Amino acid sequence: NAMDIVSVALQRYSTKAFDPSKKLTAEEADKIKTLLQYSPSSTNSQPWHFIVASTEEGKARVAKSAAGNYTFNERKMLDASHVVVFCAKTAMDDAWLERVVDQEDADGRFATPEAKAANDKGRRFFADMHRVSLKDDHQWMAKQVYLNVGNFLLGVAAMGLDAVPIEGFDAEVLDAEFGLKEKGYTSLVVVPVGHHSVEDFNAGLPKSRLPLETTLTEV
Amino acid sequence: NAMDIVSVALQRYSTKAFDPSKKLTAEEADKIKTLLQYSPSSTNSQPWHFIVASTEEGKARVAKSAAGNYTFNERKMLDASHVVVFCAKTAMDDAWLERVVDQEDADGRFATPEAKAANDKGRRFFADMHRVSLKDDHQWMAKQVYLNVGNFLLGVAAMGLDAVPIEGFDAEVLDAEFGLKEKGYTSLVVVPVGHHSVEDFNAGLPKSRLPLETTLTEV
Amino acid sequence: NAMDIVSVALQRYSTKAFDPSKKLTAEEADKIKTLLQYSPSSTNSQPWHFIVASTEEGKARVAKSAAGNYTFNERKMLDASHVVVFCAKTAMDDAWLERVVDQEDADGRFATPEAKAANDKGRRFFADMHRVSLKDDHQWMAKQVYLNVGNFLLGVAAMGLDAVPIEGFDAEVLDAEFGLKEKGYTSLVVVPVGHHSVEDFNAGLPKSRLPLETTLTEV
Amino acid sequence: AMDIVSVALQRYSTKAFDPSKKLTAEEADKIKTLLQYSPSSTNSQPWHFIVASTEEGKARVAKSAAGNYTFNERKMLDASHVVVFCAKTAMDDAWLERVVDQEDADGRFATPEAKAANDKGRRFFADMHRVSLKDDHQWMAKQVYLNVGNFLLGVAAMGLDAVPIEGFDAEVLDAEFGLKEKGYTSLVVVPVGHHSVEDFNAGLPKSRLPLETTLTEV
Amino acid sequence: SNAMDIVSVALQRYSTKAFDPSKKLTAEEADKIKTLLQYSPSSTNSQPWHFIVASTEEGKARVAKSAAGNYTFNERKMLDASHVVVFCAKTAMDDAWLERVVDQEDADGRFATPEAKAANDKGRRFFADMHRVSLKDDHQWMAKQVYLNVGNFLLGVAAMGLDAVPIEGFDAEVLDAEFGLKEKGYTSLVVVPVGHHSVEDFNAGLPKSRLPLETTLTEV
Amino acid sequence: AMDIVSVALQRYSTKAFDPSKKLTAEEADKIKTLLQYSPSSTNSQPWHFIVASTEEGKARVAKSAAGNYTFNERKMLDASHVVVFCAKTAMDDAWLERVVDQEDADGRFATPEAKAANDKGRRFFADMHRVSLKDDHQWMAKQVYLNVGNFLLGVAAMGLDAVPIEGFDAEVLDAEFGLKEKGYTSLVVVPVGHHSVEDFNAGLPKSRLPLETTLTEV
Amino acid sequence: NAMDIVSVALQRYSTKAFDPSKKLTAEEADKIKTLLQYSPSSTNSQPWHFIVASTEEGKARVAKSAAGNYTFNERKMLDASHVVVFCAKTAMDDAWLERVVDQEDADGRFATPEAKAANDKGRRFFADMHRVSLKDDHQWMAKQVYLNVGNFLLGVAAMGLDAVPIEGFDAEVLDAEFGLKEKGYTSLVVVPVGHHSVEDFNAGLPKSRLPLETTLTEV
Amino acid sequence: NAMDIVSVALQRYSTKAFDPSKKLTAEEADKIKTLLQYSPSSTNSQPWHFIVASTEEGKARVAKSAAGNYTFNERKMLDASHVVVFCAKTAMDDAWLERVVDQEDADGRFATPEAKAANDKGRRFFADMHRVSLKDDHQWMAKQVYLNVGNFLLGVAAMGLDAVPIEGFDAEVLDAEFGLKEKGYTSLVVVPVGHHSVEDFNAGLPKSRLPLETTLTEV
Ligand SMILES: [Cl-]
Ligand SMILES: [Cl-]
Ligand SMILES: [Cl-]
Ligand SMILES: [Cl-]
Ligand SMILES: [Cl-]
Ligand SMILES: [Cl-]
Ligand SMILES: [Cl-]
Ligand SMILES: [Cl-]
Ligand SMILES: [Cl-]
Ligand SMILES: [Cl-]
Ligand SMILES: [Cl-]
Ligand SMILES: [Cl-]
Ligand code: NA
Ligand code: NA
Ligand code: NA
Ligand code: NA
Repeated sequence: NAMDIVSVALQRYSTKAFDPSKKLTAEEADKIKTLLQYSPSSTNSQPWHFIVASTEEGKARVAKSAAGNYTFNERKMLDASHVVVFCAKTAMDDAWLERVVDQEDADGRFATPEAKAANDKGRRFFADMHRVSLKDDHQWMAKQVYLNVGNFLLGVAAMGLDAVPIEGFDAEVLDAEFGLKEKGYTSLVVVPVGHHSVEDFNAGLPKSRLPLETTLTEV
Repeated sequence: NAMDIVSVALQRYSTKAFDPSKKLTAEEADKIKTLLQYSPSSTNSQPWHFIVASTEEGKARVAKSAAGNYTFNERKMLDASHVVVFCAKTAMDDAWLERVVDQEDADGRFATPEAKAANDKGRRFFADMHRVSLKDDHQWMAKQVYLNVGNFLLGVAAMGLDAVPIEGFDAEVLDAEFGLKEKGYTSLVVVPVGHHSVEDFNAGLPKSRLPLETTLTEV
Repeated sequence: NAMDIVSVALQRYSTKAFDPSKKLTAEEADKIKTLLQYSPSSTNSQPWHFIVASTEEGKARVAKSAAGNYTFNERKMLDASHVVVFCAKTAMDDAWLERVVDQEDADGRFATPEAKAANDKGRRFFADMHRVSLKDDHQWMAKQVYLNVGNFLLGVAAMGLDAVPIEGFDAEVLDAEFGLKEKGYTSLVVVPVGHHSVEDFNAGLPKSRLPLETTLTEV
Repeated sequence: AMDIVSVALQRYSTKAFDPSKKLTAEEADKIKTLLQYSPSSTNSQPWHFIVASTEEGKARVAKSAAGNYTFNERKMLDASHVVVFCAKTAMDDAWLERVVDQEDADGRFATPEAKAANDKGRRFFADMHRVSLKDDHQWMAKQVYLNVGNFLLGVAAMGLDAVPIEGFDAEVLDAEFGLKEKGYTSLVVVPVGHHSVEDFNAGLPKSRLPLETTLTEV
Repeated sequence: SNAMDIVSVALQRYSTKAFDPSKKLTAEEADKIKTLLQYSPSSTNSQPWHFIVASTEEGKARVAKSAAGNYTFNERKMLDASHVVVFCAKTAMDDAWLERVVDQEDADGRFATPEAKAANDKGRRFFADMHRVSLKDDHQWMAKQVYLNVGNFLLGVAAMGLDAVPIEGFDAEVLDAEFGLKEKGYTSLVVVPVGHHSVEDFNAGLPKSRLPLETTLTEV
Repeated sequence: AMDIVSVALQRYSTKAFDPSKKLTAEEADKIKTLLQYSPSSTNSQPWHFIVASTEEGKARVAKSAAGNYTFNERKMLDASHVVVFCAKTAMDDAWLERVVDQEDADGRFATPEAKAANDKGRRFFADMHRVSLKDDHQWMAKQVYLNVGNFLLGVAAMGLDAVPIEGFDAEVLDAEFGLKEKGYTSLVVVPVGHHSVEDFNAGLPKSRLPLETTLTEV
Repeated sequence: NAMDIVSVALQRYSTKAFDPSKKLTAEEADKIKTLLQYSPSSTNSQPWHFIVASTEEGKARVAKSAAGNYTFNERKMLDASHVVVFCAKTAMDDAWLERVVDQEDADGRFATPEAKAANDKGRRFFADMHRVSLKDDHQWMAKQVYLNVGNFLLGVAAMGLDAVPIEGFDAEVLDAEFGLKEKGYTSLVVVPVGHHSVEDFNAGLPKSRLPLETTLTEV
Repeated sequence: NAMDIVSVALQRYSTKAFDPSKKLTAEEADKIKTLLQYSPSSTNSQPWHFIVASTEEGKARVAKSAAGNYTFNERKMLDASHVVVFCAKTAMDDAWLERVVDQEDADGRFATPEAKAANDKGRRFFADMHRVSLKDDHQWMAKQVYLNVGNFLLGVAAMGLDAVPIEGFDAEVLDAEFGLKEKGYTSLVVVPVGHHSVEDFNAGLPKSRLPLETTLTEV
């Protein structure tokens, strides 16, 4: 019980081994989903999908993505209580842009149709800038997914849970395993969540970061 | 909020109108820098730099990146107490990889020479996959920065501060203003941090997100 | 008249006599009520009441206020088509403050209860400042009434109507005749509206104003 | 023929101004014309205006946006032109003589008696206020608000955005422009220009109490 | 200038129900109202009275404390008026006060001889003893003199263009305590806020009402 | 010229009246108006007045000046008009009704409810005296003195001379006019007229205790 | 009560207000009449008459003389116990001279016929000087009356009574009211006699007389 | 207080012969001066002067006025102890009117300048009425002198002294001998005072006065 978020930031770490017997409570499982849902994103475009594998059969399917050049990650994926796959939309399409603004409307953010149209115009200006002008909407959406991941990592830490972000996995394999390409998504980061085991000596190591003198300019 | 982080996630929003007379305390200024510094990143590569503008002359320089299409963002850059520019490295050089491992060593993460070397090899395994195999290191590093942004936005919300993530600025202009190109960095996101004014009306709107039924698959 | 309003400002004048046979159309009569209603006021507190006299009997009641020392204004009050009495609330009571914000809420200006509450709070702060700290709530509310008068005079001119503000009337008499003080109001300005009589030469006298060299400072 | 009612139904208080949108030279001349040609009791014109259009000028006015009112600073800096409305602090004889002489020079009086009669007629009213009621200061401040009401509807009709600000420190503002010594005090600040795409209020319906409450027809 | 039209003033004054706290008395009006309190006549010129004039915010607040309890409806009138007057009567007609009054009349030069002064004293003491010894009446007798003063005061301040209201609805015990009156030998009787009515006072515009002379007056 | 403090400082108790100087018909009406329009608690008006102006009249009043108050006879006889101030002996319901009904007839009540409330308001105070304190007799008496005070100042302001007399036999006066049965009792006699050149109190200076003693300022 | 006539002279004064309830005793009433009777006068000529009013009806008749300028003297005459009017004869007639000497003869003052006739002649010596030579008997008699008044004022003062000599009355009115002209008299001074009222102003004032250095010469 | 003054009135008589060996004591001589001084007079105007002869030379000067036709009075004037000449003013001058009121003021009879001024007005009224309206101010003043005489004769009788009022002298001679005319006085009555001689048989004669039936009307 605190408001001490910096203590959380200084105490969390990348979990290198989970205790396969320590599970998220029902409520914690609810919270982590809420964290995924409520992350911010450019223009609130929410260009993403999440898979939460919580069953042995589920994590097993996710785990298959580690099979080739990534076997050293398999254990982490199988031992954690919950395993989240962060996926990005493969394209930013009119239908999604409409869905977003229509949801904002249903949530009651526009007092007039003029306000709604101004919101929609603003969003579409940005999105067109990426798909049409810059042709970088793929990496634009991926960046939003990573923003979500940063949010999530701190969020689960604050809940007392352990996690580790994994980029080492065959995305082509994982995508196919869940039919993501057909559905319009591509997997980007996998985050197993649970509690560390006693074999995780990373839990007892000092945190390390480059000094502000290097990474920070005050102006 | 090292506990009830979900309430924080439900209560935060993008501020548009900052009160320019409500500064961060010296304690808070230090904490935000700590959040920047302690963000996770793939292999703890920390491929980033931050500019924190807190003086009027400093904020005005950042604000120049908001000319043209982004004039509406200028006020938030000017009136917020502190303005953070998130920058990514332009290329993952060997020297940066050496610097990260040497720092992990100074901080006491490796009880022996071989533990260090193992860590180094393991980091370069990933670095080379991006630098050599995929040729996507620029994007790879920019995603680390967004993870940082995500971590930051939640952190500052937990500290009771108001913020907004701004993509609406001219990165070219900003880079030139701070000589980032020659320094090896490029700006990606600007985040004004401070306290909202009584006129920041986004504070009176409910949050809107897509339902889980759409964005979440449980297995 | 939307657009060439300056010409309108330079055509209008303070009518000295009205043609008693020229009446506002039913449409014009609505317009003028809209003008009264939709005037701005500090915090939209709308601290006012209007009597619009349009019948022989109604006008004669208002004209009583012109019966002693102000008989030079009696004819304007009797011959004009519609005579409007502008009245200030005699106190900014809690009920009114509540009435105002409930109306804004009904009109859809508040997305959340937090928004309604913040608007209520802010308005109450200002009201209390005038009643309690400054003890100038009467002058404050009378000023909003005069703001309304200004808006009104220009407004009816743009409609092609003649009008004149009258301060030469007995407000004690006029109040008593309508029971204004017991209702929590008091009369401030009377404004006859209609069309000027052929005898009113002033309709084509040159406008006279102090030069800007005297009254305006540009910086 | 207007359509002035639509102007009244479409206008609102702009809270955020686009700092890059300026009045045209012609628009800027017209707002001064509006200020100047506003009505006032006996045409006493008991006022002074400051119009700030430079960044130095608006910054000076903006000092008054301090303490509880810092939230108003940004309006005053971003808007194209910021108008400060000021009332005279006392109705002096010299001003009453100035007005009537200006009317005379403008040819409002066919004869010397017309001038004299106008002068006495104004003094009848002036004296009610400064001798009998001793409220001349409040009386003049009211004329200034009349002007403000005139102005707000004027600029809306020109297609310009605005907002009337009472949340500023009049003492600071008066001192910054040395108004007390000059015989004036500031009352309302009206930033004028074009609203930002992010102006919240432009996205909100207007709200007024219904006529059933505020209007009595007889 | 014009003759004093006092009846005109009687016909215009009224009991003010709402005061404007922005409209203060002038400093000359302040001194004059105190002269009115002083120069009121009284039986035998016995001046059995004390006056509290509250002009400050702290001052009016102390007085307004008397309006708590069953008289909260009088509190606002006591806070909003420029000046508030508390009329108090003496608790006893003591020899000391009799002596004080007769000596003041001497110092003011009303007596040409000791024989004039002594007769004046004897006359006053007769009346006083009749009330305090014989009739057992003195408190009421003195209270009447204070009410006479109030009547003089109400008409007076009206003539000066001021608004006032006589208030009997207040807690005398409390008011006395607040000012340690019992000890000083006085008790509070009437409170009179003085100043100017606000536009909230609709009573200022109401016709005056009085029973017709045909009921209250016998000519003979 | 209306300066009422000047009146206060100039008025005094007249001991000797000029029997040849009468009030004008208009002054007689005016003093009646003063009696009538005096203020009183809740406007309860708990009083009756006898105005003796004939030789026969004043003499009937003068009878109350006997025994110890023989020196007051001449004042009552020599004055133009002699006012006897009387209080009700009891505040009865019928009088309370009469007052409120009169206020109603005079148009002081916008609604039947306003009238009812005025009634309750008065009875709130009446009952505090009638039922609780049991001091209504004295309460009304005090209203009469208020009237006396108002009257003394008024007639002085009219330029008339007067004196408040308590030195008379009230029982005798009451019996002479049948007051007890009518429901009243006499409290104060005030002769009104003009002083004779042998009214020497007119040559004495006024004397009051100093404010230093009688006034607390806060 | 021992005789101290100078005390009486120093204590007496003109009473202005009489107590109407204080009467002379029957004995005092005889005594004041004895005073009037036994006053000296030149040659014992006694050229006088006295009205003594003791009834309300009586004094009212005398008080009529106090009108116009002298109405202020009415209350004295009405309030006093006894009011005395001193009247002088209007001519010295032979019948009166005869009456006086016959009275002296009846009272036993003359031892011989010569004595009586000598006294008669001697009185006429003086009487004729006045009514024949100087032609001033009117004044001469009126002087005797004033002599009587001086005797009287001091006498009643010695009796413990208060009084005042009134010249302020209309003699013509008083004369007519009593049919004095026809009777051969005229009124000169009125002296109310009785007891002062507690409100007699003059009773509390010091006597004032000019100093002897001014009024007296010693040789 | 209640002294037996009537007895004095009934015992006094007009001395016909004085005992030249009997003198007033110094105290008696002070007293009679007081009697002269303290006499009342109309408006206290005190229109008089007194010469008191008590020496052989002084009495002889007064006695010159008895030469010629009045030698029958010579012995009284020479044999008495003190001889008082009563003189009236020849004119009531503003100067005297002023002296009187100023003396009343010095004696402290006036509480305020208002009182003094009224008294001075009242007196001047009366004075003017005599000197101007009636033209009888000589007689008016002479009457006051007689009043004084009457008061004196009873006064001195009460002191146990003998006296006699004398009119039979030559006032022209008496005036001349004391330069009275230039001083503004004229002599009116001479009153020798002392003790009668054994030879004055008149001391024991019955007193004679007309009956009240003739001289007094009671109403
Ligand atoms: Cl679950
Ligand atoms: Cl944010
Ligand atoms: Cl105009
Ligand atoms: Cl000018
Ligand atoms: Cl000027
Ligand atoms: Cl609105
Ligand atoms: Cl609004
Ligand atoms: Cl409506
Ligand atoms: Cl009395
Ligand atoms: Cl005869
Ligand atoms: Cl007289
Ligand atoms: Cl004789
Ligand atoms: Na500029
Ligand atoms: Na719009
Ligand atoms: Na009547
Ligand atoms: Na006769």
